Amino acid sequence: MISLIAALAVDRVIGMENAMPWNLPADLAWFKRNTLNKPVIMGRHTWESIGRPLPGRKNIILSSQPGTDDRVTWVKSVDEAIAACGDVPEIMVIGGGRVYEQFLPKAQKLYLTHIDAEVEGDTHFPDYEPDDWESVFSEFHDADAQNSHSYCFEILERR
Ligand SMILES: NC(=O)c1ccc[n+]([C@@H]2O[C@H](COP(=O)([O-])OP(=O)(O)OC[C@H]3O[C@@H](n4cnc5c(N)ncnc54)[C@H](OP(=O)(O)O)[C@@H]3O)[C@@H](O)[C@H]2O)c1
Ligand SMILES: Nc1nc(=O)c2nc(CNc3ccc(C(=O)N[C@@H](CCC(=O)O)C(=O)O)cc3)cnc2[nH]1
Ligand SMILES: [Mn+2]
Ligand SMILES: [Mn+2]
Ligand SMILES: [Mn+2]
Ligand SMILES: [Mn+2]
Repeated sequence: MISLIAALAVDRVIGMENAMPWNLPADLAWFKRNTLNKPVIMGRHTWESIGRPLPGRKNIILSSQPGTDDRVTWVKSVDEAIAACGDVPEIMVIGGGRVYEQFLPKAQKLYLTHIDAEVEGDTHFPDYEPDDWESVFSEFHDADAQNSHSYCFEILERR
C-alpha cells in the first residue's frame, strides 16, 4: 500500500523557496509517529530541504542523476522506488509537489494536515478529486503556546 503524507497551508501551499516557513511542532510529531519504521520516498529537492537522513526509516530519494550520499538509497524511477521498499505493509511518500503528483494515482491513503495559515508559496499539493476519498479520521486543534496556528489532522482512504 502507498500512502502520501503532507501538511497543507491555505490553497494547498506546501512550500516556498525549497523551505516550509511555518513551525508546528505538533505536526512534526504527527509526521514522525506516522512514518517511523516505514520506508519514506522523497524527491531530490525535498531531500535537500530536510538536509539529513530521517532516522528510523529507510530513506529513498528519487533523482535522474547519480546519488551523492550512501546513507540513503537513490532510485531513478517511480517503479524502482517502490521496488526498493521491499515487501512492507505501507510505503510513505513524503513529497514534494512533483513526487506527490506521480504517486497520487497509486495511493490508497492520504495523511493530511490542514494548517490555518496564509502562505505565499511556489509549490502545491496536487488537486485531487474529493469524490474519490473518504475521510476516516479528523482531529482539530486550536493554536497554543507551541503551535502558532490551528490545524486539523485528517486521514482519507480511497473509496
Ligand atoms: N508541506 C509538506 O508537506 C511538504 C512535503 C514535502 C516537501 N515540501 C516542500 O516541497 C518543495 C519541494 O517540492 P518540489 O516539487 O520542488 O520537488 P520534489 O518533488 O521534492 O523533488 C523533485 C525532484 O525529484 C526528482 N524526481 C521526481 N520524480 C522523479 C522521477 N519519476 N524519476 C526521477 N527523478 C524524479 C527530480 O530530481 P532531479 O532534478 O535530480 O532528476 C526532481 O527535480 C519544498 O518547498 C519543500 O519544502 C513540503
Ligand atoms: N505532515 C507533514 N508535515 C510536514 O511538515 C512534512 N514535511 C515534509 C518535508 N519536510 C520535512 C522537514 C523536516 C522533517 C524532520 O526533521 N522530521 C523529524 C522531526 C523531529 C524534529 O526535527 O523536530 C523526523 O524525525 O521525522 C521532516 C520533513 C514532508 N511531509 C510532511 N508531512
Ligand atoms: Mn520504467
Ligand atoms: Mn514484492
Ligand atoms: Mn487543507
Ligand atoms: Mn493562522
